[PDB]
Amino acid sequence: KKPGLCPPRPQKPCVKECKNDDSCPGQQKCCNYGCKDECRDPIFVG
Repeated sequence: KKPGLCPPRPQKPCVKECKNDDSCPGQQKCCNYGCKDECRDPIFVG
């Protein structure tokens, strides 16, 4: 996977943007929020 944590998001809209982190560009992760999979910039614990 890619490092970092997924950021907090609202649960909707129920879109699916991605299969896995590699679906997403650059450092972005494929983050699940229930009914939603969204590409997000991660939060690094630094």
